[PDB]
Amino acid sequence: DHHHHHHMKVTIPSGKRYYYAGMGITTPGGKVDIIYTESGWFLSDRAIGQSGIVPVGTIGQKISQTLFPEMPTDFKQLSKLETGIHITDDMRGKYLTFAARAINSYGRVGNYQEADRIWIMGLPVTQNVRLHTDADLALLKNGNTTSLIPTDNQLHTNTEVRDYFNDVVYGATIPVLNYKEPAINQTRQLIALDGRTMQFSNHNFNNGYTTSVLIGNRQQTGPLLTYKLDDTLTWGINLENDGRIAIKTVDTTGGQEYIQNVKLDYSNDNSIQVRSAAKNGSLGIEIFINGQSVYNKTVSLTRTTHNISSGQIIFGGNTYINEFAVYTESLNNSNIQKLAEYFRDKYKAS
Ligand SMILES: [Ca+2]
Ligand code: NA
Ligand code: NA
Ligand code: NA
Repeated sequence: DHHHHHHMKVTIPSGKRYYYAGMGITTPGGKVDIIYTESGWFLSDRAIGQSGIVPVGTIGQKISQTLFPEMPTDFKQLSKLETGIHITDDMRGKYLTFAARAINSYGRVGNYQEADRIWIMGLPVTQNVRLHTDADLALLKNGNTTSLIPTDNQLHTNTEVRDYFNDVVYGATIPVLNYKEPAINQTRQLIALDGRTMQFSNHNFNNGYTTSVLIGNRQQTGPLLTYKLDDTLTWGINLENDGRIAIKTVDTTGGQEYIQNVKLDYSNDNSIQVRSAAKNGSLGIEIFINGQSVYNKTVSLTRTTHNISSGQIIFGGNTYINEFAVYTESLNNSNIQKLAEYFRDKYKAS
């Protein structure tokens, strides 16, 4: 007396490990290769059950304490068909999966076998994205093999971090940590530059730009975000330990002032968004902290004329960055608020 195991290949040919909403994406269809099968598409809840816990993104596969949704109890059936799924806004921050199960001669239903899972990015505004990095998707890299970052609250420099919008691997050394956050009873990741920088070149600051950043709930200091407008003119945001924010303009051919009435509470996460565009030969800059617009000033380009057509965006400091996006648009108020709401609720279960 013995038992045979029979095989199924369950895939999404050409499918990716993540997609954005708001971009007109429809996934490729699923495929099952084999007595009978039942297949379909499933979408996770926003609370992973036993007070459910919030799901967090990955493009890797299960050292790590991250909790991932379990099939089938943490999922709802989206389709009984195999054809591809049109991504909708309601799917953001959830896992989408194609799965199939075998049924035997006696009607007995096996366990679901999944294709590679799809994380639907939380980012609610995709128009004009130039760079997008979610620290939760960073992986550990040893040689050419990647794996999940261990939940040890240590800065690892053997990492792989991308601009996920264009699917480009960053070459800079980017330390990342993974830790269990008690406020959410779930892990998350933070880019921890520790004084290093991430330097992005060829940015035309005459045109509309928005840089949106979510920083973590730890004390931080240093030059979180700097715009190197040209070879001699620089504008930057500097964090202090007390939570005050210093804005500095340096013209090596400026000034320094604190944002008025602003004290970041590092007990919480905080979002900082900067929108800018040139007008009348000066660069106008507006800063939103947690969705409120605290600072709205202009930087003179003539006081000798500064050509800001090929500047740099530089992240730095002793900071903890959970997510950032750079847009080649000065986003309107509605979109600034959509981003602020997303950043506030990224780790809220529901
Ligand atoms: Ca089987
Ligand atoms: Na994401
Ligand atoms: Na590691
Ligand atoms: Na729910």
